[PDB]
Amino acid sequence: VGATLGAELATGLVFTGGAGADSILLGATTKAIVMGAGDDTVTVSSATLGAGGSVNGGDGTDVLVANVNGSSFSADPAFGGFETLRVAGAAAQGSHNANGFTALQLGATAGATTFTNVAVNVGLTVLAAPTGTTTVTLANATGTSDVFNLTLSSSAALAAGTVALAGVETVNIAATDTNTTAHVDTLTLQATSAKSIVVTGNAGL
Amino acid sequence: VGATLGAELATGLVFTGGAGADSILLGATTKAIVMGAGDDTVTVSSATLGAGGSVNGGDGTDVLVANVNGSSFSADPAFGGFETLRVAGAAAQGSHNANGFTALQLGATAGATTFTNVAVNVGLTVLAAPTGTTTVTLANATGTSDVFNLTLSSSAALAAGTVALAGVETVNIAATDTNTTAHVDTLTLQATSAKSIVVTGNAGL
Ligand SMILES: [Ca+2]
Ligand SMILES: [Ca+2]
Ligand SMILES: [Ca+2]
Ligand SMILES: [Ca+2]
Ligand SMILES: [Ca+2]
Ligand SMILES: [Ca+2]
Ligand SMILES: [Ca+2]
Ligand SMILES: [Ca+2]
Ligand SMILES: [Ca+2]
Ligand SMILES: [Ca+2]
Ligand SMILES: [Ca+2]
Ligand SMILES: [Ca+2]
Ligand SMILES: [Ca+2]
Ligand SMILES: [Ca+2]
Repeated sequence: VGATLGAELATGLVFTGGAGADSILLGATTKAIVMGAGDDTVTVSSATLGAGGSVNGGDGTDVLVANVNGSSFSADPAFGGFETLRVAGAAAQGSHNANGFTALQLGATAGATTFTNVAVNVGLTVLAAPTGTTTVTLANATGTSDVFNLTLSSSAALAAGTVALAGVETVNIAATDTNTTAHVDTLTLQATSAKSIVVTGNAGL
Repeated sequence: VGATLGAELATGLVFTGGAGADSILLGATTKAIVMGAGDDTVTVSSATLGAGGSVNGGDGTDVLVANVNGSSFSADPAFGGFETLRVAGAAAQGSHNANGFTALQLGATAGATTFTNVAVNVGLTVLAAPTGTTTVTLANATGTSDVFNLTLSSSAALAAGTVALAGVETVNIAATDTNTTAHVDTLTLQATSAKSIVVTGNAGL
């Protein structure tokens, strides 16, 4: 099933995952971290690693969590095998390069956070109340049939805050409740060229 | 065989290559440039494109020439299908992200130029005298069996200048003459952990 360690590993410390959702916190690591198969999750406290100093998500859909002031994980060959970029943590903030990720997530944050170079058919899922305006800017917004999939996904009432979607024509919102007891989510949308808004889900908005 | 256009295209202007080595100069392009098959070459005058605003090298081994103050082409999804990164031009200079390229080239430059995040088995070929110290820093220099392949390749005597290869243990230099008439190349190497230097080729060093 996997193992999760809530404490940030030593910069000197090697970690090896297996099948199943393993989950750790890394700092400026000096060692070659492997995550194995299954849907894994590494949270980084610093954007670039050290010495050398790598982390491979391995097979499966793996989440990389940026607890940092900006990221560009696609550029760094130190990170590989990740599919989802989540911006969440007490230091999580600022401009984040979405390039090369197939999904996006957002949690509690230190301040306003921006996703750049977001490819087509890439959706954002918000999982907890962030701080400050969340801007999404697509790889190419210029067309007139631009579709974005926003998801809100929580057990309790979620105050998603402001998300800005400049140049998107159809905005799809899923409001998702993870438990059996009903709630109502809240969102400021700023989508000045949206012609359609479609809401799906099983919670209020 | 291909076509080559030495003038920089209009930012509004669409270009389509075929098979064979086509070759152009781009600025902050607004359009979707395709290069087709064969070994193509785009020179860019500005690091990020515009509007949107893309250039795909297509099939084959294609060169991207950075006539700019720094690059990170791997990060930008606007560029794709390139295999070789060359730093050459009257504005070419500064820090350049080698990530995702399988070969490197260097020509005449505006000033000191640095290749970062250079993967293993990636070699540099210098084609003309650059300006200022050329630093190569590898993706991972930390091991004790590090091999780098430097090539010097010119018709006439080539003053390669200073190249710095911190953390490389075996430095291989090819000194290559492209014509039948003999010459002697010059190089300052700064390789403070090299145990071996091997020189091959058909010109003097
Ligand atoms: Ca695993
Ligand atoms: Ca995995
Ligand atoms: Ca994977
Ligand atoms: Ca990556
Ligand atoms: Ca609920
Ligand atoms: Ca649009
Ligand atoms: Ca819009
Ligand atoms: Ca071509
Ligand atoms: Ca090509
Ligand atoms: Ca590329
Ligand atoms: Ca190609
Ligand atoms: Ca000669
Ligand atoms: Ca070394
Ligand atoms: Ca050395």
